[PDB]
Amino acid sequence: STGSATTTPIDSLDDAYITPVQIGTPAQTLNLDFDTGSSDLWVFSSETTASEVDGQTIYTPSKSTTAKLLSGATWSISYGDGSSSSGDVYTDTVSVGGLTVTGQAVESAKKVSSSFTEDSTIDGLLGLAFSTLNTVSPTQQKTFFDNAKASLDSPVFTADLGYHAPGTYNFGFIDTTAYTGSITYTAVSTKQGFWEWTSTGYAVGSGTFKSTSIDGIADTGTTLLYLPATVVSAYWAQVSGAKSSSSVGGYVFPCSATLPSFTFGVGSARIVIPGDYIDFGPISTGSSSCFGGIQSSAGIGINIFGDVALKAAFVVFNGATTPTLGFASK
Repeated sequence: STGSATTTPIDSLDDAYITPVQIGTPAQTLNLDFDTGSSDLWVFSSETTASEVDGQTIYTPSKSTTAKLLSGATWSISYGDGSSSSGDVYTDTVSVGGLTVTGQAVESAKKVSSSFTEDSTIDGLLGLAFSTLNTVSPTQQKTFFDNAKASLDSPVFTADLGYHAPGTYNFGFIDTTAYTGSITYTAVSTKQGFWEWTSTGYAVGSGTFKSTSIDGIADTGTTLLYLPATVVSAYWAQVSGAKSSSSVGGYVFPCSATLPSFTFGVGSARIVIPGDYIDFGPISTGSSSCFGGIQSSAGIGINIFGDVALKAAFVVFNGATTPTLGFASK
């Protein structure tokens, strides 16, 4: 089997992407944030504290003839930005782009943090990291991909995120029309539960490539590119007036700037992030100070190849017995 679904930016900055997901019988379609940096599929629901729902579409398990309470199971998750959610668990039929999993754990939120409430466009998360990170207790549950894998034509999914435009998540096949040149595959460590790999270096604009190993994660659920302070300083030094602002929480730059590109290495291959992908717009409405899309990972404790990086590539998440990651230009 295969599946193919369009993923759409939630706003004009590509702050996140949402993908429609069918849950239950009859189908209830929710728009979920596909997140290769976590492993829980959770949704706003009829169980979510009423004051914490503000415009989201909810899953109502009592209206699904295939929903079953997973007795005694609870979940609770916190993300790197301090947001959180928790609740109980159902199993139900879940379909993405025509690919169907029966008995998928659907984690129903009883509580969500304010940031979720305040974002009406995201109805929940669909985790695509390794199932070892799943938070369900006392019996850990599998991700949608883990459950689908054996049925897929090939045990892979691909992320093809758009810049200020829709893109595609495919399951079970590689669309050879969706990228240019060849796909370069690179090793993955699953030791921390992530799609963790080592970039071979970087360049800023038309500058020379610096060969250096950068261990980090491929994370569709993180907006920005978080890299070591040395690398980030080298990038922003090429933008007149750019500075790190403790009050804003990262590098800012004059909105009048033209940003240089940023290249990252995948083995001997190179992925080029155009400068415009690194512009996250005014820090507050009407400001002429703009927020940068490349930020320091210092104090996160991990480098993150988030959407800024991934949207410059066609990315293969290869879930073979020994997982690997592939990157192609597009």
